[PDB]
Amino acid sequence: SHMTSATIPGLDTAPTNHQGLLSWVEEVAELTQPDRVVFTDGSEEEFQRLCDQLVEAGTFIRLNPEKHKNSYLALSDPSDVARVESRTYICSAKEIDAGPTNNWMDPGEMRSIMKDLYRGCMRGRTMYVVPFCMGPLGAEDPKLGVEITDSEYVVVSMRTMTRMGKAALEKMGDDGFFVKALHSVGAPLEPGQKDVAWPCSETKYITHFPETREIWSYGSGYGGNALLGKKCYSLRIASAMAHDEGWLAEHMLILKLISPENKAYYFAAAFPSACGKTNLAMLQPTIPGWRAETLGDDIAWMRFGKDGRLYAVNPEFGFFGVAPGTNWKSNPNAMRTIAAGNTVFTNVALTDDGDVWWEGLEGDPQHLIDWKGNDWYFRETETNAAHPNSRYCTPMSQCPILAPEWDDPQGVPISGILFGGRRKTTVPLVTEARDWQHGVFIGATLGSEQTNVRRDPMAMLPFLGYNVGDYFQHWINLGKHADESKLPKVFFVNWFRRGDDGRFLWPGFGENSRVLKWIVDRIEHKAGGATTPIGTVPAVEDLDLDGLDVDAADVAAALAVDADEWRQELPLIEEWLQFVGEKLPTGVKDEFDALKERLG
Ligand SMILES: O=C([O-])C(=O)[O-]
Ligand SMILES: [Mn+2]
Repeated sequence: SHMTSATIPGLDTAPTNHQGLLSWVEEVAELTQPDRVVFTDGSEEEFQRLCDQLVEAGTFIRLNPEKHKNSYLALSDPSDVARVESRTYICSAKEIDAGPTNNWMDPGEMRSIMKDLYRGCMRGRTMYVVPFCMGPLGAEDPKLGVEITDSEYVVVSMRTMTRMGKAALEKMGDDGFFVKALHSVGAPLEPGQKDVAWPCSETKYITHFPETREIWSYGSGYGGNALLGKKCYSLRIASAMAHDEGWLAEHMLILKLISPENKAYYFAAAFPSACGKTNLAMLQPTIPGWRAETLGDDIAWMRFGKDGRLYAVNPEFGFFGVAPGTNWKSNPNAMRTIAAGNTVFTNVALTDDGDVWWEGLEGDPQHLIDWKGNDWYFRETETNAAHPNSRYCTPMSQCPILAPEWDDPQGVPISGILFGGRRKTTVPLVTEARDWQHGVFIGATLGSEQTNVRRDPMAMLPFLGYNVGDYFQHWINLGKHADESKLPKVFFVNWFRRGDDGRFLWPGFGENSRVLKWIVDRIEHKAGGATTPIGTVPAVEDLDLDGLDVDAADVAAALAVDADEWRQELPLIEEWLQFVGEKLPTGVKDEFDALKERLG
């Protein structure tokens, strides 16, 4: 019954222009034994054809097209609802090159395990070969990839999340380099066996081979485990490429801010989860003459331009956002982006009229079908209607505040890099670094609340493709070798400081634009602030609070730098620097010592 690649349907009509790609596909098909092989072109006719099959399989239902055109709901296996960090591996030749923030396994050992798993794993399934490009196609060094997958759901979501299909394939030419990404849901089928809507396995691996730029995923059909352009490529593999090639692959939103003089400023901002990252990416300023547009709300690739400034591009093509908490009152621009349709929703609730709902959304629906397919009742049912990690997957081009520069292969010049977290105490609303190296330290020691303070350096803690210490050195290196005058200024922001009684000292949301105005003014040297031990921090009088009904004392408290509180912060930072291990750069330790000295 086992078939040689050549006789597997689809391989006789495969594109032969790129032999390297073709040989790889043949090798994989020989191993996984799919029923047939399909090379995807990303066209509209293909998209609708795959969606018809997804509806037929029960993987998708078609949502009411009067409310969301060309849109679908998928409900997953309850065992397969999120990225699985404990099953995610960086398989560098040496363990030190994965480092303490990463899960390592010897690559020989990993390949033996996974090749065994892949054997026969696609029986009874179509094997898709999915070409894609990360970033605009017109780039100087376009970062290409091919994902092989046995998941039709994956193909469709990749079409939205990346520039998928024909254009990318042509960009590969006859022998062009591309990232080899391999994926299987790990659920082979017997002839005539009825499938389930969401196949998956109990056994999962999401594995990265940094030297060869390869990604192997098995067992999950969900999000970042399976859509391999998203975290696996754009952050983990890309950070390794960036390390070797002199640029930066970062977990940052890209925001365009326009002042009343009609000048544009671009910011790249890194936050961990639960810090309102998406609300900031789609900010609506609350002060006259200030406007904001987005270029991305997740990943940013930054590369020095010929003028010596840092330029950012969004390598992605779609949004893959957490649905619960998204609503009209707090993020109408996200709602409007979704309202335009062409969206795949996963694990949200279904309204009686074929619309969608999730916790946080307006409407107080009286009855819903929940993410498990069960009846749900308002102010009664004690379980969430939508899964807390449920998602919308929607084209970026539908965003009403999308910046026109979003598809420019040259990217946009970054004036400021922001780092942020949630801190009840200690860390002020906004701080500016003293210089680049201090900036690196501020990013490297980014703390955010946990059940107590978690360190999430540059918000890359679960996404680094190599040793965290070498990563810090890489940041130091790029700044050291640059024109200092053209480097982005670095800021840390804490929207979430609290009074002793638990009040929020800063109202946040749209009012965050007032802090961004200060940042712009600092960049233009039009604003002051206090020199504190931790950097430049504005006083209340440095901020535009006009029109804002807020207690000035609360804002003052939000901005306070208390030496005693910061002395308490020191040993937390120290233990983190120790955890970073033998590769911790002296330049980062230097900044710790300078801080400790300034505090006295
Ligand atoms: O889902 C995501 O984008 C994450 O966890 O950062
Ligand atoms: Mn993210």
